[PDB]
Amino acid sequence: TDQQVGAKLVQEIREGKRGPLYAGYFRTWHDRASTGIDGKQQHPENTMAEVPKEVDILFVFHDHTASDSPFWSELKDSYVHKLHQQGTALVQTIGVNELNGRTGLSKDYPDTPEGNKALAAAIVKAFVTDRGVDGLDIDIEHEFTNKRTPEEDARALNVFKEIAQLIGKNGSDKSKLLIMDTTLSVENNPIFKGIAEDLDYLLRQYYGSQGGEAEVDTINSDWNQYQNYIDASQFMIGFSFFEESASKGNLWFDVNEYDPNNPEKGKDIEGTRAKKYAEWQPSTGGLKAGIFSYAIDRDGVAHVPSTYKNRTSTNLQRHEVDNISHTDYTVSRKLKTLMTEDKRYDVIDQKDIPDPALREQIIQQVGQYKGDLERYNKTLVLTGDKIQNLKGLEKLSKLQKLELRQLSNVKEITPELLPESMKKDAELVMVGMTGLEKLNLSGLNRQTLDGIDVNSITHLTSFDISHNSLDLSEKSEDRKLLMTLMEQVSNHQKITVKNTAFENQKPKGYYPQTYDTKEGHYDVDNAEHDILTDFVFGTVTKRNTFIGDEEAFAIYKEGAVDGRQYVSKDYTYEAFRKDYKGYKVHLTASNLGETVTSKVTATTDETYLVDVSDGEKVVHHMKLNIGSGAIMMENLAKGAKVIGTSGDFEQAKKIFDGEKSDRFFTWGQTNWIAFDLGEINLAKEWRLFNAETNTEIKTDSSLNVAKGRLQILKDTTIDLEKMDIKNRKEYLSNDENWTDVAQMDDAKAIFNSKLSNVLSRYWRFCVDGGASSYYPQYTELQILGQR
Ligand SMILES: [Ca+2]
Repeated sequence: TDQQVGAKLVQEIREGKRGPLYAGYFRTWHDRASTGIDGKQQHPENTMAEVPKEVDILFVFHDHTASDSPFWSELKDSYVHKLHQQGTALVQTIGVNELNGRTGLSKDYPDTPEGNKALAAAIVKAFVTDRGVDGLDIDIEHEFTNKRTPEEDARALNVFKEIAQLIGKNGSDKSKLLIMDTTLSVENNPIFKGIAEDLDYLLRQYYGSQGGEAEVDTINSDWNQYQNYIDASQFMIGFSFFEESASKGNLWFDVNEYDPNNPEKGKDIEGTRAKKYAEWQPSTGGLKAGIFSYAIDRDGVAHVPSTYKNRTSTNLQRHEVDNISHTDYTVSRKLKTLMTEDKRYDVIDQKDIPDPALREQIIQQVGQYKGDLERYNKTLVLTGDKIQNLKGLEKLSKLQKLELRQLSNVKEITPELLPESMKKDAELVMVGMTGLEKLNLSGLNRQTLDGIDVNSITHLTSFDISHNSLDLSEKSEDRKLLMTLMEQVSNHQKITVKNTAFENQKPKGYYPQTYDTKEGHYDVDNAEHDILTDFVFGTVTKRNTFIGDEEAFAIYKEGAVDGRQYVSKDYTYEAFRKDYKGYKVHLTASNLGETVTSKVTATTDETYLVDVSDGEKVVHHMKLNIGSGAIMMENLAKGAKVIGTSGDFEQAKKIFDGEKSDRFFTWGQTNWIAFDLGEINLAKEWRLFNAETNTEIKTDSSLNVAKGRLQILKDTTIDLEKMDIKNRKEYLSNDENWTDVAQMDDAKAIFNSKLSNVLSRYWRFCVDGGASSYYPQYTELQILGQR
């Protein structure tokens, strides 16, 4: 039957037995069996039956064909049969709107777990099972007018995962393909991220130029992201043939332009983007799966000339290439043989990897093709007693982790059996290397000997870990492992500088993860001190060996093992040390005033809270005393209850929260807020954050308060819970009931001044005028003191 031929075909594609693929989108209304809603045939010139063997997968791209057209029968009972005989699979294409509630069967089903599971079944039955084809393809493009809701995308993904339980690799019916095609980068494609593991292929349309001098920038940029979700052998890129009467916005120039001097110019692939795409390969991961064309029915038609690039549906500029004509699929076949002749898809053979057991495990993990070797960039795990030689492993030059497990019969590890990425900090794990006799890692800039099981290298006769970046100082763990290596050599041979090389190390420097001083101190010497130089300084090696200054580095360079000095002679402190380029120091004085400076001048008793930042995070926090210090003040006002104001009562309370993300002003040049601190405590200073302090809206200094008065309630005995709202407000507005404690007369961003040990529970702040004509604003008010 052609259900068992279909299954056999799909299983040979999914397991990668056809090399590079070529696929095509056939527009149903350009098949001669297609009829419109009228019942009239649309175009007799072409047919899917004629699609050659070189096309590996044919995508049914449906539009204009009516549902009662003879085409659907011709597809199911004739076309699929003929194409299966030459090894070609049929895949049905549907848009994502059939999945998210906007079109077709998705309007008839609720957005619930059982509803979406019934929708999935109805889709697989209507678009795969009943059409006779071998798989489904979901089209997810950008929606220019009327974007998709997060609820529609969350639905499309849930339906997609239920389809993937029915068909595809992770489905009940493994005989069908499950494909996605898209125009969306990973960042903009939540459905892809959720459905990737269940995909056979991702077909990413790249019609027209994609930026840069090679016209392929967006392809490389996107593969850099896509590679974290799918394998290269699942990635296909697409070009478009020239659609008839295509307008501006749909003119890609992916094939050659019309030539009046050469009618066959359209089927010449030299110079075309189609050819560039056939040749393009990923930088990482592996080799791609192949390429596909849109509108394969237009294969070989020359593209409309560049001078037509501006035609619209309103501004017709019809050309001879707008005609419909029969195609012999010449461009398709040339591009397919161009890809199968690509000598990068030759299988890895004994010439590349001589050891058969090594070659089996590389092929299992890296892929089949010679071109997969220089691209693979993940992990390789080599095990067992059958591997004798590691020749050929230097071809995996982008490997990120090499893991050697129980390689009992491997006698040699040398830098020329190792990938190039071992020189740029790739991980290397070795366990149970009981047969290893030569261990040469020279010149690979290795920062650690971590992961090398030195205890099990029991047959070692020589090693060379010279010219690396190792810390071999007394307390370093790498010196302990160096020692074991030297003892394993001693069992078999007299130690020599040649057979235990470890000199010329150049260990790189790092920032310490912490700093010792939680509490610093200066005397009151009337001098400037640098907080960075005194407390937050120095560098560490990878094994956390501290070096404080240039002299400590000089002592480090003279470290030796058995009188053999291991650090390179011309390695300089400037090269090892960390400059502290981005570093800033955030100080909070005892009156809660904030400044950003590394320098302090020790003139009086004071306490700072210090927060050091590197430009991103806080790296250190300490307290610093000058002299006897000073007790850290509290903001008495924080959370003060507002008891009355000339402005809006709910705007007023936002000058007593934590933030500067708000503003209080009135319809005028003057206002007052009166507030209650709860209890009565002792107040030594006040601080006002003016208008230009504002964090939610950039405010210029013309809106600043210029004159103002902070005040306490004259009567200490007064109880104002007794008088009622109308009297209370009039009482709190009468200025003869308050005494000036502080007077502002300058429009500074932050205004601070001292009080004379004010003990009061009721307060009022009056704005008496602004910096300009505009209504003066301010964001936060602070009364500073104890308890
Ligand atoms: Ca505030």
